[PDB]
Order: sequence, then structure tokens, then C-alpha cells
Amino acid sequence: SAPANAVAADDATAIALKYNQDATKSERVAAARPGLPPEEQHCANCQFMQADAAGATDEWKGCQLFPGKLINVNGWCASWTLKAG
Ligand code: SF4
Repeated sequence: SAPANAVAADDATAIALKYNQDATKSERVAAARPGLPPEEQHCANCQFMQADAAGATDEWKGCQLFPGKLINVNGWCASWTLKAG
């Protein structure tokens, strides 16, 4: 299941960032941000990401923009950008 500190679709920042766990049914293709095809784009390959979170699982990891909380790796937000590294 999602962890207690999962970033909710209803989270005020998620609402600003257009985060969705369902990256597929997020503004991915709509935004079509360059670097990697939307299909491949997720938090999993976001620049603003943290596999450096207290209580990281595997499916649920940290975001740079969401410290403390946990994003789904296979989810996406508008502030994506490919990994620069
Ligand atoms: S900034 Fe990146 S890791 Fe954070 S929610 Fe957005 S896409 Fe995911």
C-alpha cells in the first residue's frame, strides 16, 4: 500500500505541481516536457528527486520538492526534468 506520508493527489503542493501517482493520467503528455518521452518520464527519473528519504520504501521514494513526504517513483509532477547525472 502507499505509506502514511505518501504525497496525496490532493496535497496542496501536489495540486500546484500537478503531481499524480498515476503519471500516465497526469499532465505528462499534455506538458510534453523535453529530455525523455512522456511515457518513460516519472519521479523515478526526475532531477528534483530523493532516494535520500527517511523511510524510503522502493515504489515510494523522496522528491526534492517534497522532503519528509514520499512520492511514488512511477508517478510524475510538472516540475520533472530528466536526471542530470
Ligand atoms: S519534482 Fe520530480 S520527484 Fe518530485 S514529484 Fe515532481 S516529478 Fe516527482
